Amino acid sequence: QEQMRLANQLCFSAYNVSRLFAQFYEKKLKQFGITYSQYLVLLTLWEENPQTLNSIGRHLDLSSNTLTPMLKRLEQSGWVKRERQQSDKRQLIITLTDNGQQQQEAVFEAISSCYDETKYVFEELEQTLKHLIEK
Amino acid sequence: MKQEQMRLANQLCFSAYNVSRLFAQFYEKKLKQFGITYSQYLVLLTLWEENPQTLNSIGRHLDLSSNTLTPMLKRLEQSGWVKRERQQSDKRQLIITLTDNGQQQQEAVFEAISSCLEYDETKYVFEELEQTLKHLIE
DNA sequence: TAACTCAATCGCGCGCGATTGAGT
DNA sequence: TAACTCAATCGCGCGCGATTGAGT
Repeated sequence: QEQMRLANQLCFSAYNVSRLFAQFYEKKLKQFGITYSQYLVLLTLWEENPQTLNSIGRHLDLSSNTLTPMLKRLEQSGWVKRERQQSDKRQLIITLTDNGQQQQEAVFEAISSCYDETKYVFEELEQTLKHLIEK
Repeated sequence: MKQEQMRLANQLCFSAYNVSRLFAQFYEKKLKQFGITYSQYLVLLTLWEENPQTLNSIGRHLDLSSNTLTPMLKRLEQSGWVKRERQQSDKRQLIITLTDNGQQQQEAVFEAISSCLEYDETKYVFEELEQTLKHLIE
């Protein structure tokens, strides 16, 4: 029973924390016209560009069920280019525009202008949950 | 130097983003058989501690509001877990009450979750970050 | 021909900023 | 008439189990 009461106040605690972060980021990002999930996508591109949809998904643990309609929105909003690979026409290559590439500094400033062992505790629970789900 | 602090905040959005997802995945897997979602399970946890309650009260406990809870208490009512009824005293208010079935099924649910499960130190680190972030938003 | 691997699509339930309109 | 406080509603963007259909 007590091991349940521990598990329950961890779903709940992690459930609050990700919501509050998401709130905090969307507050600052509102002015650029992008969401936090789009921001995450843009963080992966800012590190490695171009990338395939599949590659971005692997970085974020997401798939095309999320990333297909969401890269579209980033394209419509001028941050990225979606185009088919000639080499393999099933694949989809996501490339930053110049405007997408350029605004990184502006975005990072907006966020920045508004805990050493914590990160370890998350990264470990992340791992513990990943084995509990799979197999 | 500011850039290093950003990288830290980015790999915490992301790390808590992954952890919340995985827990939801885990609790949906186990709760599938009872025909409830994890968010409904959360609502049910507060009723199991205190019943009845108003929609507003539940929302205070989970930091949610009617925009989420209104359509979601309707699903739990349709599924037989709760009653939704107007307060005679104050007809703006909406009182949530567990059914017998919703009350009685607690043990069954907990068992289903329990049987698939030092980590107390961890709970303190989350609770604190929660509290840092709450003040950061206001 | 088939097996395989992709993004795209479908259905649903959140979360949440914002607004509405009933009720006190 | 007003101020105030509720659940309900609206619109949108996720997340994700599941399926589809184009391409290799």
